[PDB]
Amino acid sequence: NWTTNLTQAEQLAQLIKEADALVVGIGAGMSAADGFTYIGPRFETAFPDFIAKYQFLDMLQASLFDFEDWQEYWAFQSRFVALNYLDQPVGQSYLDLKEILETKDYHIITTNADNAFWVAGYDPHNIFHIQGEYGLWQCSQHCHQQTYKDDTVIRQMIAEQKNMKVPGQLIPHCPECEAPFEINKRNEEKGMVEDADFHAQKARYEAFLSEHKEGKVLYLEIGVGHTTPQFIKHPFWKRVSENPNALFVTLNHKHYRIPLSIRRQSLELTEHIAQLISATKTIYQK
Ligand SMILES: [Zn+2]
Repeated sequence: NWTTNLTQAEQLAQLIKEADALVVGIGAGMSAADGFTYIGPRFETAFPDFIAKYQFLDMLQASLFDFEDWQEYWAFQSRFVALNYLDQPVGQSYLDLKEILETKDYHIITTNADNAFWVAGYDPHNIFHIQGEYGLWQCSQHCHQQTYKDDTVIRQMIAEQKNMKVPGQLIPHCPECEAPFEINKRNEEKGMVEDADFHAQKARYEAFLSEHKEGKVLYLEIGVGHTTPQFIKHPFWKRVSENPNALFVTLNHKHYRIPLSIRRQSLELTEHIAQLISATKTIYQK
C-alpha cells in the first residue's frame, strides 16, 4: 500500500488513493507531454525570423533573451503570449489529472506560466503560480508591486509588427515611472513583481503546507527539470525528509540523484507523462 508487481500506472493510482493529501508540483514537462513544446517544429514554425537572426535553439532560451530594443522585445513576446497563453488549447493530461485531484485534499505549485490550468478549468484558489503568468505584465524597473494586463494590445502588436519590430507607439509604459512594461517574469538578479494576488496565492499554499506537516502526504512532482530547482524540487525533497510518513513520487525520465535522507521515501516513474496520467485515471476511477 503506502510504500515506494505493478505497472507504473497501477502503482501511482494506489498511492494517490491511499494518500491523506497531495502536494503537487508541476513543471514544463507536463505541458510538453500535451504537445505544448518549446523545441522542434512548434518553435520553428512560430519564430522563423527570430531563429534566423539569433540562432535560438529553443523557445525558452528565446523568451529570456535580452532583445535589441523594446520594439523587438514586444514583437517576440506578443507572439509568444498568443501561442502559449491566449490561444493555447486545453491539454488532455491537465483534464485527466484534474479528475483525479478533485477527489483529494490537494494544492498545486507550478513554475509554468502558460494558460494550461485555466483552459482545463482548475480552481485558482488551489494553484500557486510562483513564476508568474505570461498573460500579466510588470514595470520593467519593478517600481511598484502591481501587475497589469491587456490582451487587446497583445493582438495589436501581433497584427502591426513588421520586420521583428512593433511600432514604438504601441509599446506599453508603466503609469508610475514611465518605464516600458515587460512580461511578469522572475529574474535571478531582479526578482519578480509580486502583487497582492501573488501573496494571496503564496499564503494559501503555505497554509496548506502547515496543515500537512504530518501524515501520508504525497509530494507528486510532474515534469520538473533542472532549471530552477529552488522552487519545487528542492523544497519537496526537504518536506519529505522532515515527514517520515511522506512520499516523493517524481514523473520524470532524468534520474536526478535523490538525497540520502529520502531514498526510502522516493519513487521515479519514467513513462511518458500524458500516457501515464491517462492510464492512472482509468485505474483510479474504478
Ligand atoms: Zn514603473
